[PDB]
Formats: sequence, C-alpha cells, structure tokens
Amino acid sequence: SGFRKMAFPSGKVEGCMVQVTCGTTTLNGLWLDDVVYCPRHVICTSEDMFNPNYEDLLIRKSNHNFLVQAGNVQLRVIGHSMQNCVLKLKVDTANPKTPKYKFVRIQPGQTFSVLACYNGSPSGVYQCAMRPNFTIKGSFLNGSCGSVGFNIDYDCVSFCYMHHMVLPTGVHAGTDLEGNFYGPFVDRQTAQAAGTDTTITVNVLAWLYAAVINGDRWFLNRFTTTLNDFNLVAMKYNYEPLTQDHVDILGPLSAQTGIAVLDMCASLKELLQNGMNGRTILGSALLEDEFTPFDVVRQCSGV
Amino acid sequence: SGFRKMAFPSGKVEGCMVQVTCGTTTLNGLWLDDVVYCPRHVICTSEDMFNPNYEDLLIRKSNHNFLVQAGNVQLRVIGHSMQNCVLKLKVDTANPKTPKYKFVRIQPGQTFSVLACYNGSPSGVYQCAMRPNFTIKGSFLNGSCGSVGFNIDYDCVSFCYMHHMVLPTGVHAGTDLEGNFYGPFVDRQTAQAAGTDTTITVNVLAWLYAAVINGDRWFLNRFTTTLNDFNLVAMKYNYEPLTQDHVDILGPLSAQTGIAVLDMCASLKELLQNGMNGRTILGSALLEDEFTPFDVVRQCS
Ligand SMILES: *[C@@](O)(CO)[C@H](C[C@@H]1CCNC1=O)NC(=O)[C@H](CC(C)C)NC(=O)c1cc2c(OC)cccc2[nH]1
Ligand SMILES: *[C@@](O)(CO)[C@H](C[C@@H]1CCNC1=O)NC(=O)[C@H](CC(C)C)NC(=O)c1cc2c(OC)cccc2[nH]1
Ligand SMILES: [Cl-]
Repeated sequence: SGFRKMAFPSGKVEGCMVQVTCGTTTLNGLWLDDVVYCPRHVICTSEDMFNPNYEDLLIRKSNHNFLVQAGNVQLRVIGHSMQNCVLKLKVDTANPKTPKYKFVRIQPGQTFSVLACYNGSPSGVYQCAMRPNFTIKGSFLNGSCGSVGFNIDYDCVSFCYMHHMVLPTGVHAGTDLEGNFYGPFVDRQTAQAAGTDTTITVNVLAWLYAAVINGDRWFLNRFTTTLNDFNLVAMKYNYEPLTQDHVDILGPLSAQTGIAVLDMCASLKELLQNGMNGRTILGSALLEDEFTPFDVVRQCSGV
Repeated sequence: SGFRKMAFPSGKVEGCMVQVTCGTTTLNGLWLDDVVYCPRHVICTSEDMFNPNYEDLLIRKSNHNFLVQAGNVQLRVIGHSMQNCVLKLKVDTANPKTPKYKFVRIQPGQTFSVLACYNGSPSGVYQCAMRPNFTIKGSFLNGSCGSVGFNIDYDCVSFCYMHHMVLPTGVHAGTDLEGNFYGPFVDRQTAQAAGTDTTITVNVLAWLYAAVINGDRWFLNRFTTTLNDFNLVAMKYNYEPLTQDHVDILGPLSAQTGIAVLDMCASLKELLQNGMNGRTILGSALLEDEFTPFDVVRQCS
C-alpha cells in the first residue's frame, strides 16, 4: 500500500565513510578493506584546479601528505595510487565494517541510493536515477565530494557512483568506483554543460502502472498503439525510445494490472499530447521518470 | 537547492530492528538497551483481531510465548508489559548497538524518516510528513508493522512513529513509541476513515522562504496581516491554522531573508485568494507542504 521514492538502508555504507584531507582540501572517502577511495582532486590546490596535471601533482605527494580520519581515529596511509579520477589510499588497517561489495557501472535510466556525506559523516540518503545524459539530479552542497551511490542485493553493496561536480544548471556529475566519469565531464574547475536530457520512457510507464496499482486510472484510455507509432510521438517530446526489452521488463506490471504495455503507451501518448490539464498522478503534477520497473515491482507486488 | 525528499541515514536504527513472533504472527520490534518495543497486536490470532480484548489476551500470555529474534538469534524474553498499543518485552541481552535515543511525539506537519522493515530486516528508508489528519503517506506491505519513524539530532535518535495500520484510502496510521495512536485510530481489524486532510501551512511558508533564498520572489507583496486574520482566511482554503510554535520555527528563515513571518503570511494569503496566475515557484505550479523549516535549512545548509 502506497508508493514512495525509497532508498536502500544506508547502514552498510555509513560504516565505510571517512574524511580525507590533503593540504587545504577536505572531502569524503570510502573505506573498503585496506583502501580508501576518494576523488583525486583532493590533491589539488586552489590554483591547480583549473587545469590539473594529476599524474604530475600526485607524484609530488607523500603518503604522509594524506590525513585520513575515521571518526576520532587517524588511519595511516601506507600507499597511494590513482585509477582514473579516483585516488586510492592504502591504509595500514582494513576497515572492520567492510560489507560484501562490488563495483558496478550503472546504465542510464537505472536508480541508486545516494548517501550524502560531509566531513566523512553521513548526512542524508535519497534515491537518484542515472539520467540519459549521464547527469544525476542530486542534493549536494559544498564538501559533498566523495559521497557514493549504491544499490543493495541481499547482503551485497554494489557501489556505482562517487560524487565530483555540480554543473551550472544545478544537476550533478560523478564517476563510477573505477574513476570513469558518467558522461562527457572532466574533473577540472570549469563550467560544463551536459548533452540535452531526455525523459526515461520505460520508467514513466512503470510509474503509470504504479499509479494504477494504487487505484488511479483516470489517464487510461480504450486505445492502443504500435510500438513504432508510440516511439515516433515519444521522440517528438524528447522521450527515450521504448525498446522491446523495455516492453518485456514491464511484463509483470502489465500482468498484475492486466493492462497491455502498448495500451499504457497509448495512455502516455495521450498525456504527452494533451497534458494532465489540472490533474495529478500519484500526487505529482509532472510525469515522474526516476522509478524503474523493479522499483515499482518491489513496492507494489501483491498489492 | 535541488529539493528532494531526503531521509536521515538509517544505520543507527537498523542496528535496533528485530522480529517478534507469537504463534504464527510475526512483526517488527525495536530493541533498545534490554527492552524490545513492538505493536501489541502481535499477540492476536487472526480471529482475535476484529475486536480484541488486549488485557485479556495478554493475561493468557507468558514470557515463554514470545519469540524475539535478532536475525536468526533468539533473545530470551524475561518480562513483558503493555503500554497503550505497544508491548514492551524485557530481554536478557542489552543491545550493544543501542544509540543515544529519546521517544518524542510529533505534531502534524513534522517530517521523519521511516525505515520500512520485514521480519526484522530493513528494506528501505524514506521521508514522511505527519498529515494534519494524523495519517502518513507511507509505502508499507504485509509484515511491516513495528517499522519505526525517527529523526536524528546530533548523535541522538528521536523515535516518533511505530507502524500499525493501513486505512481504506491507502494512507497509514500508527503510534508514538509509548503506544499512543496519532489521530483517532485504534488497533483493530476494521476499516477506519481519516478526517479530511488540510494543507500544512507552516511548511508552505517554509517553502516560500526557500524560494526567496533562491532568488524566486515574484510573489512577495508589500502587505502584512495579523495571525488571526490569516488563520481565518487560510481555513477557507483548507489550510491548517498557524500556531505560535509555527511562527517560532519560521524564525530562522524569517531572519535569514529579512521577511517577517506575518509579511510572508500576507504573501501566501494573496496566492490563495488570487492563484499563481500561470506562474511557478521553485519550478512548480504546486505549493509544496511536506518540507519543514528544518528540512529547508538542512537541504540548503
Ligand atoms: C566537491 O565537494 C569538491 O571536493 C564539489 C561538489 C560541488 C560543490 C557544490 N555542489 C557540488 O556538487 N566539487 C567541486 O567543487 C568540483 C571540483 C572540480 C572537479 C575540481 N567543481 C565543480 O563542481 C564546479 C566548477 C565549476 C565552474 O568552474 C569554476 C563553473 C560552474 C560550475 C562549476 N562546478
Ligand atoms: C501490520 O503488518 C500487521 O502486523 C499491518 C500493516 C498493513 C499491511 C499492509 N499494509 C499495511 O500498512 N497492519 C494490519 O494489518 C492492521 C492490524 C490491526 C492493528 C489488528 N490492520 C489493518 O491495517 C487494517 C484492517 C482493515 C480492515 O479490516 C476490516 C478494513 C480496511 C482497512 C484495514 N486495515
Ligand atoms: Cl489489510
């Protein structure tokens, strides 16, 4: 009963967050086994940040140049390497609270939980989606760098995002835990624009099924559409094309509600062409696209 | 800003969640020091649930009828009592993960994080607002009662909600950690209707202050009002009347922007009587009422 933007419980990640300081720069790090992972621009200065030759700046640093603090305990750095935009600080102590984990690179349209952290301390947790243009619409303030995004499957934490940047438009950019940015961004102190964003169509459809499962059907109609005719209209409105894989992934929700996927597409088509007028869906005046089919299934199955 | 619903990190509460079973009835409990708190209806059999006599059901129970488990590890129950709609089970082990905590009863409009749990295992965390009609718009499946709502201040967890009921309309109802329901509801297997809901005025005002902090201030007018005058008008638009506490918790935002609370109230009054006239505030044509003055500062600071 009910439907809400839900994040995974953050405890397993809270126990990995530490504070990393180099010179006058302080941000968050992720302590897994005997390594602390953080954004490499912590080794920058105020001047370096506009065009940093990271390899050149890193060689000039010593292990003792890195102050790592887990609570009221200082961790001794005994090694340091760089993997793309991620600094890897070897410490003399394995984190005793390390969970079962892996590093994964998430795909656009997929969701993850963000643990926002400042000075190594967790501050809040919320759910985000990888936008088609590889930005995320996060909530990050000064000092949030090194905050991580993750999913949980059973006891396994899959880390997928580390936070680096805010764009002039207010959306955010970061890397996976191998230090590769999502999108065309670069960890230099410059104003960067993203590619034109699109709406995550399969997620909007999942969310419409959620609204039906929660007893709201005002947007349904008797009509049906072909996949291609739907995609022509969606593309006109800057919606991502719906693939057959997307159609299949929506199977369960379609079965649960007995509304054919292409039947829901006809409803979305009508919503795009006419608008919602004054009405709302699941409390929103806008078409929500940051719930995946799985998000909806986990909250609405058997409901 | 980028105003999202943001929950508190849930780890301190995860370490307190257990499952409690009586017969085949299982739900969640909260293990703090050597006490486990849980909804008293765990002692009901499927059939008792329509109009239980809890005092009578409970006199027929002994400590050894209660199965409390942290994961798969049983915690022996050595004492039991009922306090309103909550059962308190004394166990022989003090929870080593017990945080600093208090039990607080919140006012309508206040927000809190809900850690949804099933069979003692946390599954998700999200932010809720206590509606003026004492419901919350949660996301709760079978097996969710005993899940708790909380705030975190410094290192201290303030527990404010324990889940008990879903209403016919799909909203949710529950108690504080002393077992006292929010609103007129009771822990019975019966359809219970919530009063008509109203908009949380104090939070709308917080949201307007947030808009002003962000340079979005077209709606400010050069008027002020009395609190009485505003309340009388607000009620005609199904808005909650403001209290002195509401005026007080808006103080920091009023000082930050230099706009007196009653001046902001006159601006809201004009929006109510005239509408948005096809404009948006913070990007939305809807006025948001689920961010408290604290949430605003917190997300902006
Ligand atoms: C990290 O905390 C830095 O350690 C920080 C996160 C942002 C601060 C405000 N909100 C955030 O998400 N990241 C930065 O400050 C990065 C640092 C780079 C990678 C060296 N830079 C930016 O986010 C950045 C720079 C510029 C800019 O130039 C100058 C112009 C416009 C936007 C912009 N963002
Ligand atoms: C707890 O998990 C029970 O342990 C459960 C929470 C709901 C399950 C689905 N979503 C929830 O939020 N609570 C209940 O089942 C309670 C049990 C009472 C306290 C004995 N009852 C209800 O939620 C309930 C019963 C009825 C009803 O009857 C008749 C008619 C309409 C609504 C309704 N809700
Ligand atoms: Cl039910």
